[PDB]
Amino acid sequence: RTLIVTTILEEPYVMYRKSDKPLYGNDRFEGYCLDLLKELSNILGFLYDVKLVPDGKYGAQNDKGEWNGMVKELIDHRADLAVAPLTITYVREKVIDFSKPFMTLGISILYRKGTPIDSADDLAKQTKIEYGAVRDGSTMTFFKKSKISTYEKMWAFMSSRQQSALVKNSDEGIQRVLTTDYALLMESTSIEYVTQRNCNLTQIGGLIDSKGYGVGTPIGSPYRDKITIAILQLQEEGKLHMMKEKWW
Amino acid sequence: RTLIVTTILEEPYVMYRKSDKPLYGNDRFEGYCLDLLKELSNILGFLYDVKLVPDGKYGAQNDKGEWNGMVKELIDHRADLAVAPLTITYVREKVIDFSKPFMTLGISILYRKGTPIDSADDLAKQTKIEYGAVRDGSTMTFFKKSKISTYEKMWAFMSSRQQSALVKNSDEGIQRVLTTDYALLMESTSIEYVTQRNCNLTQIGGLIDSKGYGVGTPIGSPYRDKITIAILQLQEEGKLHMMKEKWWRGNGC
Ligand SMILES: C/C(=C/C=C/[C@@H](C)C(=O)O)[C@H]1CN[C@H](C(=O)O)[C@H]1CC(=O)O
Ligand SMILES: C/C(=C/C=C/[C@@H](C)C(=O)O)[C@H]1CN[C@H](C(=O)O)[C@H]1CC(=O)O
Repeated sequence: RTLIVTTILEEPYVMYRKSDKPLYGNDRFEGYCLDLLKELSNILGFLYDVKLVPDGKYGAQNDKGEWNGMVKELIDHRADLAVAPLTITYVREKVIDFSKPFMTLGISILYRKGTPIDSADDLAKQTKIEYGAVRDGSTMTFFKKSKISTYEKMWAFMSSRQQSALVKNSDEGIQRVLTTDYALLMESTSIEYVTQRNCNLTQIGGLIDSKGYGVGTPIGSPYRDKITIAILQLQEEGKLHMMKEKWW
Repeated sequence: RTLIVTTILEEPYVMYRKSDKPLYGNDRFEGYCLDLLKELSNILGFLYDVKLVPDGKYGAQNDKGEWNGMVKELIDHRADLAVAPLTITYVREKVIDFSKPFMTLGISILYRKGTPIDSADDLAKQTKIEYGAVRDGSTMTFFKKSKISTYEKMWAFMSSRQQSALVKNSDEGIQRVLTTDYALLMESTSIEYVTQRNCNLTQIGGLIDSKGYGVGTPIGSPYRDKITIAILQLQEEGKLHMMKEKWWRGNGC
C-alpha cells in the first residue's frame, strides 16, 4: 500500500523543482527530505505520495486544545508519515509518535556581522536591538514556557507590544534582520543554511538548547520503529551527513 | 511496583559515593544518571532499585548472535530500565526499545595538546602515531562497519596486529594517551569530561558522526514512551543542561 506523506515547503528540506513545464506528483519536489524519504523507502520497501499539508502549518494547538497542520494530519490518520523539519517537542510527542531524530540542532541567534553582541544574554540586557522568533513555532514556545530568568526576560520583550517583535515566517525574519536592527532566534540548522548564502549574516553565540527533527507518525504506528532503525542505519553509514552537505 | 534499573559504573554517570562506612542500596551511587533517574521517577512516579549489571558489560552480540550486558538484562526482562551512557545504535535498537536521547554526542579524538594533528584524516594518512578505541564498544563497531574510505583505512590499522591498537576500557585508553604517542577515538561527552580534568589532553577535530544516549527498556515496554516524554520535558526546562554542568565542570585549566 502507498503511504501518504504529509509535508510542508521549506528550504532546503522540501522545495518545488525547477522545470519549464508543469510538474506532477512527487516529481514536483526536491530537497533533503525527499532524499531522506527515498532512502527510507528503499530500506523499508514502500511506495509513497507526497502531499503538502492543506493548511500549510507544522502543528500547534489552539486554546481549546485542538491541533492543526501536519501534527493534525497524523492524528486524524490522513497521513502515515510526516517528513519535514518538524521539531521533536514535549507537547507534540504526546499526541504523535516520533522516530529517533535524523538531525540534531538547537535554538541560536541570527544577526548581522561585525557587532559587539555575542550571546542571548547580551540581547536580554538591552532594548535598542529588537529580537524575536517565528510566531507559534517551537522556538517561540520554548521562550514562552521557560522559567530561566534570561529567557523569561526575553519572552517578556518578545511578547510585549502585541508581539510586534515576532515574525510570521523565517523569510520575513531574515529580511527583517538584513534591513533593520533586528536579531532572529532561529534553529541552528536553518542559520547554517542562511549564513552560507548571505555573507552579511552570522550566528551569534552557540546553541541554547538541544533539539532534533524526526519523522512523524500517528500514535501506535507500526512504521515508527522501522523508520527509527532505518535512520540509525543511514546515520551510521554517513548518508545523513552526506545529504546534509549536498543541500547545505 | 519497584522498577529494577540495570546500570554500570562509569564516570561521571554512575559512581560509588564517598563515605566512611559501608553503603547500601541506591545510596551506594551518585552521578548524572542517578540524578536523571530520580528526576524521571518524580515525573513518572515510580520507585526503583539500582542494580549493577552482573557481567559489567554494556551489550554486544557474539558470533552466535547472543547478547550480553545491560542489553541482555533488558532482553530477558531482568531489568525494566537501563540508565547509563548506552549509545543508541542500529544493532541495539533492533533488540530493545530506546527512549529519545537525553544527551547527544559524537565520535571524536582524544590526543595530547600542542601537536600538528587536527583531524581523523591526519591520523589515517600515517603510522607513526598509533590510534584505536575501546574494544567492542560502539565506537569500534562504527569503524568496523564503515565503508567510508578514511574510516575503512583506520579500521584496517586498528584491527591489525591482533588489535594491539585497541584498549579494554576508557581509563586504559586515557593512560595510554598520556604516556605514549597514542590517540583515542572516544565519545565527545567523555572527551569533554577528561580534557576538563587533564590540561595536557584535548579534543582533536570535531565530531565524525552524531549519536545519542538513551534510557533502555525491553521491547514492548509501557515505560518507553512515558520516559521519552519526561526526557523532552526535562530538556525543555533546562534540567538536562543543568545536570550536565553539575557533573562535567572541572577546576579550570
Ligand atoms: C520554520 C518553522 C516554521 C513554523 C511555523 C509555524 C508557526 C506554523 O506555521 O505552523 C518551524 C521549523 N521547525 C520549528 C517547529 O517545528 O515548530 C519551526 C521553526 C522554529 O520554531 O524555530
Ligand atoms: C565507555 C564505554 C565502554 C564500553 C565498553 C564495552 C566494550 C563493554 O565492556 O561492554 C561505552 C560508552 N558508550 C559506548 C557504548 O554504549 O557502547 C562505549 C564507548 C565507545 O564505544 O566509544
